[PDB]
Amino acid sequence: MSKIIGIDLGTTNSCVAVLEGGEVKVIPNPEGNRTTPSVVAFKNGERLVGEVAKRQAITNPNTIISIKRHMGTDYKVEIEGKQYTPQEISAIILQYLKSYAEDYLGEPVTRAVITVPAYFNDAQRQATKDAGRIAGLEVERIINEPTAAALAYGLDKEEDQTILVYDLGGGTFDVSILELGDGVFEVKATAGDNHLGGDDFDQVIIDYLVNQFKQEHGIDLSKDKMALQRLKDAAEKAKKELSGVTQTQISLPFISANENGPLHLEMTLTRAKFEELSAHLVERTMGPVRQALQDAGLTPADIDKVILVGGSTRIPAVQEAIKRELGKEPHKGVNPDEVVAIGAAIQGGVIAGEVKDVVLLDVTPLSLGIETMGGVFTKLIERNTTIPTSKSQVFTTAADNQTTVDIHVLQGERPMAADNKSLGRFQLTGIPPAPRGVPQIEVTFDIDANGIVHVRAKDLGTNKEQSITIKSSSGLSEEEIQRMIKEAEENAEADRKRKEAAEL
Ligand SMILES: Nc1ncnc2c1ncn2[C@@H]1O[C@H](COP(=O)(O)OP(=O)(O)O)[C@@H](O)[C@H]1O
Ligand SMILES: [Mg+2]
Repeated sequence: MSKIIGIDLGTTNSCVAVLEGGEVKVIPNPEGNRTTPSVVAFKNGERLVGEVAKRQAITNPNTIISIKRHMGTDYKVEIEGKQYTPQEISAIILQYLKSYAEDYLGEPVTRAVITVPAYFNDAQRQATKDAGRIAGLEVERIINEPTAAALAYGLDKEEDQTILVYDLGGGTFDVSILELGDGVFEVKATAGDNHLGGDDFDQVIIDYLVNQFKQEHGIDLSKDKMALQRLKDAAEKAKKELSGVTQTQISLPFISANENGPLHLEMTLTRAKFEELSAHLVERTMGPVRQALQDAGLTPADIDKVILVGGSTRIPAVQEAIKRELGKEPHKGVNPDEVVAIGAAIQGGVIAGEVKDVVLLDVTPLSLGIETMGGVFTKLIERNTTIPTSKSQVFTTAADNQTTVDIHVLQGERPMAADNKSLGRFQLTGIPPAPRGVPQIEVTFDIDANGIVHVRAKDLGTNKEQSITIKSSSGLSEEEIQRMIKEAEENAEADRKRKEAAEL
């Protein structure tokens, strides 16, 4: 039966993870990348999704970007006179992800756990549950992104605590305060900016570039789709490189043309210059963090953990800003581009891991024991004990100078030996003379997996032993077993038999 893939169906990107072995694995798509653009293009009647669709987003007029902003709305996109709902376009993305998860698994995947923003309403959720179904997936669970991220860090396996997840994606900014209470998360606060994301950090670069070009050649590249698409792609690639390097080259040869021929755009962009251009974007990120603290009635001190989610969280200036705002070192331990999908796959594994199957197990049908001074039944192995089993009890002599002890093995539930079934008898002889209660005879009952019991009596000081395989015709089976099992609680109370404190 199918696995439950974890799906992060994001505004800019989507990611799918699955639990295989005992580890969560992020599934690479057809071209080897772990995240695929959440965009669909209808070029020539063929539905394109992923990078191939994003590569022509500026160039192609019917290309659908961030359709997630629509979900749960009666919005309609029209391509060549045909209307599609957000559920339908979300389904296409959905179908892609499911497909490549099947390639990777080498088997059909028909179940999933889909992730959504903590603030999605019923309409919004339902729209993504419906998208899953259109795509052919049984949506086992709709969990929210902040929680999925917490799951990826295994926070639900820890002590009660307050968590702040700072989520900066390609198009939106979300901050959620989660309070873990006895392994269960609760969203205390939510705040954000649904128009603050990596795309905007992109937009600063693109603007700086076309302006230098506007003042150096009097040409506005933002008016040429082909030039713009080249700019968009290059502005994003440069932003990313600036996350691990302080200097980078934006090289756009044959970008345009004038009276004298081809024009080339070449220029080195430093981290410092990029940070300068986007400093306002980084500050717009602080308000939602404070409003969320206010709503929860908290202060940076009440937050035990800050978690980072979103690819834009990789930006050095962004990490330094929340580090300074909260006074805590952010957790980036798990890939911020995959953290949500990873938490969804853990939940999927948990759902898929539920077993309700029963296993047969042999247990002792009645209490087993030995007769003890005064006609009382002394049990060694209680009723309903799992076999194989082995129990040992040390017994002693009743009178001064015993030589011998009679081991009478019984099976039943009542206190006096006379009311139980006799299973066998043997005796240990040659016990060195000693005062009463001084010699130590260890009797051990050993039951093998087939229910046969073997009794041994061993003089611990001498090491001489005797034993027998108490043994079937072994006596009781069907009725007799239940007849005695009732009758013992029934006639209860010659448990008066504590009259047997025939004392000493
Ligand atoms: N190394 C990086 N440095 C800065 N930004 C990055 C890096 N890698 C990806 N990003 C940005 O992360 C954003 C995508 O965020 P992500 O969490 O993948 O998306 P979504 O909003 O769909 O959930 C994009 O704007 C991308 O350019
Ligand atoms: Mg996201």
